[PDB]
Amino acid sequence: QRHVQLNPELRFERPDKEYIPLPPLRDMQDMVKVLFLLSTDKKRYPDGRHRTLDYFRVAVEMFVTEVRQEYKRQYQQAQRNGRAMQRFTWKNSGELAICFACCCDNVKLLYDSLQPGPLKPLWDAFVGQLPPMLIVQSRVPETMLSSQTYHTKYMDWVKGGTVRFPSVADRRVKVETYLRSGAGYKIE
Amino acid sequence: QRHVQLNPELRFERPDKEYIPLPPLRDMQDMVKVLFLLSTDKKRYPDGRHRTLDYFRVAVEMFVTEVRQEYKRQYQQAQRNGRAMQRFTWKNSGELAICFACCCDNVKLLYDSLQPGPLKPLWDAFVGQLPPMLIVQSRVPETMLSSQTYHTKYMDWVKGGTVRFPSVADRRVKVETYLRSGAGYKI
Ligand SMILES: [Cl-]
Repeated sequence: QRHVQLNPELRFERPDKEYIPLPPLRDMQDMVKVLFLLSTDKKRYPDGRHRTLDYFRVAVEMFVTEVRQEYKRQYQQAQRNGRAMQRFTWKNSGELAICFACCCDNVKLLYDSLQPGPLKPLWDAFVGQLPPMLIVQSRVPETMLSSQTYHTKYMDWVKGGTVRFPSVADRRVKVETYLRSGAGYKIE
Repeated sequence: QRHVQLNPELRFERPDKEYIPLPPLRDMQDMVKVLFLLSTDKKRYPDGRHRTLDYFRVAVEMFVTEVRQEYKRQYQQAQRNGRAMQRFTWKNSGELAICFACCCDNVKLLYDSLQPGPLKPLWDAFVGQLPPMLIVQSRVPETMLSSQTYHTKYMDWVKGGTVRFPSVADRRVKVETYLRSGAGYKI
């Protein structure tokens, strides 16, 4: 469904070393939908089959939860003060940023786990599919939070790799904890 | 197995002039695996049957060995210097490049040795299978070493054969020497 099936023992049907087979790849429309299909087609790609995919799905779920909560908070704050919310404010050091970094970390791992082939999208094209998927799942209007803003935040993540922001390992524990227990923690 | 059977005497069961039969091909999914099947199915295509196929297998083995070793070295070098390795560095003049050129030389020879007919893949499709096979066998992440880089290096090889680097003949001897070497005597 929308939510990832919990996996307390972190057990997967296929080994971590195995490549994930690609969805149908014949044409350009197939190519742009690869990430969306990996993410959402639980008939072809059930929860619990591939560790890399489940981790990515969890990161997405956590991000979507946070962006929706933050959007609602900002919208209500604007309303209480008699003003129209003009744009979503994306802070670079909080829970949203952390969740987005999880998405980026795991979309990279997912990309590397996908079966190579002549029609496998290039990395830039593949990671370019991430904002549209987050937009649709979040239901946050693009007039409030644009693909261009996502691009900026992606660039920030690229730069941070090459404050007391969680490391890659910290972020993986965050994802694993959620997958095991359904438990998320935002520092307050 | 994973490794090519050593062949100190360079003896092959079939003559070099003989065409290699294609694997059974029902569909387009079969078609995109043709190179991988030729390369890895040693039940249908045992080592020591076709010189052309064995030479290609050796080229692949040498390349895969080198790319994995070079990746590991670069990854460790990055770690020691407190940085996340961002991209694989592909040197154009060393063992890696030489082995890649061997792969290209021999994938061409292999293609030309495949039994002609309507089922034989087109060249563009066939050579297109080479980078994915090298990626899968190496297990080097594509975020580090992309298909696009392979494409660029392939083009470099095409351009070089339309300096300072082993010739086609030298690269063939390289392959032959590897295939012969490690059986316990030098021949
Ligand atoms: Cl390049």
